[PDB]
Amino acid sequence: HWGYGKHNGPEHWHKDFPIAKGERQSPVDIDTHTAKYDPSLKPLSVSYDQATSLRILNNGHAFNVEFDDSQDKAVLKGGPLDGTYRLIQFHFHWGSLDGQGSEHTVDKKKYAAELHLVHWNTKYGDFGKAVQQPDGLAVLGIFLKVGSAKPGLQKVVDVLDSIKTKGKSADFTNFDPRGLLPESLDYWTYPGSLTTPPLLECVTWIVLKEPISVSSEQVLKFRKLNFNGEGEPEELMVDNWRPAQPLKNRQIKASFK
Ligand SMILES: [Zn+2]
Repeated sequence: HWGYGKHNGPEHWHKDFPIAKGERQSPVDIDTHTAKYDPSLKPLSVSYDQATSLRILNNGHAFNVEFDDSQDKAVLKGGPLDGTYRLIQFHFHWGSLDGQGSEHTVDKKKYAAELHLVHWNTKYGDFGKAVQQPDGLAVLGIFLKVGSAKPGLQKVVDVLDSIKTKGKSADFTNFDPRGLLPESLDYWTYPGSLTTPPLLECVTWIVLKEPISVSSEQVLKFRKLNFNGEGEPEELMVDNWRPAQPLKNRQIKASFK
């Protein structure tokens, strides 16, 4: 029964998930001045040409676009990563207003939303095993600002009416996640966690410097989703973001000067 309400939101999670107060929690504020350029970081390799999207699901906290991860079809390699990480799903976090919604912040700036492309390390065989390992996941985080529309997002926006409430799913084949990537793959990276319960400390975060732009109409459609099930009282799915957590004994590295 965790969520984003007054009574069950991020400040309460630690009671069921004590790792909430752990040493490598996410998100964090990215202080651009203090991040260190690491000239030995490699370019990211994003290989999404063979991606197979399957379905979109409202899970009561966000919506997930799920992929076939039973073969190396859509993978992330390079950068800070050793080995091959398969895309399993992406989802967003967003606000009730354009001035909030992201999980990571940049010099304390909040974006309207944040996209998370979630990948797991193939050496661990499946996602459930990967989340038990300190190098199990790689999450590509991309900020959204409101401005021009993102054409490559529109297919997602259009299906949202069919998954308004918790537990609803819809077929979602042939969606190309390359259409959600900014021009530049410059990034920050640090070791962290899932940003929802169970908050496991299994993620290498790769946060892109360059935001993508989406339109006010597109983000409005996100805000018409519901946290609740059909036939339950309507609560808009907004402000499904965890705030910045203490950096503790971590250094954020930059791939760029
Ligand atoms: Zn997320």
